[PDB]
Amino acid sequence: SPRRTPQSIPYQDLPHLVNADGQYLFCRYWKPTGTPKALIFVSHGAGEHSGRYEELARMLMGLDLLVFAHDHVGHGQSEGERMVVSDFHVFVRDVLQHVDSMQKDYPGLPVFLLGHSMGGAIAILTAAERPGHFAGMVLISPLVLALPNLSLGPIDSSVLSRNKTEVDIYNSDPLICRAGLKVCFGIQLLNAVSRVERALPKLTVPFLLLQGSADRLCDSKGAYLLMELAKSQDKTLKIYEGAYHVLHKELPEVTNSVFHEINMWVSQRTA
Repeated sequence: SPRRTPQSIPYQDLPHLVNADGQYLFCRYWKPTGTPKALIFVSHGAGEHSGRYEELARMLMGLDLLVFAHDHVGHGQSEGERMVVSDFHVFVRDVLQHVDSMQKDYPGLPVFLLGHSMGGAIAILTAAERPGHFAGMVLISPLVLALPNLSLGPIDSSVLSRNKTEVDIYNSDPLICRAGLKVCFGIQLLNAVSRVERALPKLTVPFLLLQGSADRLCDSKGAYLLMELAKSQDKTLKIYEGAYHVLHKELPEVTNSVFHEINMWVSQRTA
């Protein structure tokens, strides 16, 4: 029988890649009409998927950038047991495989990484594995500071965003895993934090860091440590006072600023 997404859709009727462990990863592309100026990979957070980046990717596409993503293992429309990973590195290995495939088809173009929460940690660890390979890194509230089938317990969805509509969209998306954090996975996310800490003295990639003051998931303290401990010569921090975790899904005031800020930073670093 043909390989299906956890939502019974055959992978042959969809854009995909097969990872080093023989697992199918669902892919997304936002290719412009013109000739692309640069490539940008979108790395999503824990529980979410690439589809949540539609508006942000459609903006970046407008700047003549080729936007590409994939749902991480055990997430969205990709294979694997929900929110489980053999080792946190699997995520980094799969991002590099996708980046290398795209670079082959578009040689000489600069590559950027855009990551949120877990996807932020993945982005950091990707750049550290390949010093001087990426043009820049954009980080929206990254994961930087802190019997196996046991769960931690569902989080209160109101802590995600102050925008009541966006919380409602989140709570009704079937591709979003709203179940609590798995203990096994929790151990992996602590490895990610420990590995991000050890990589900081060698992190040289230019970065833009967007963080909310009232984030109850990724404490702002971590963003201040990241700005201090990273070796990057080109590092910018933007704090959104009173804003929660999902900054690209926050109040219109925060969201429009976020979009413009990513627009200006990426545009300045392209030609």
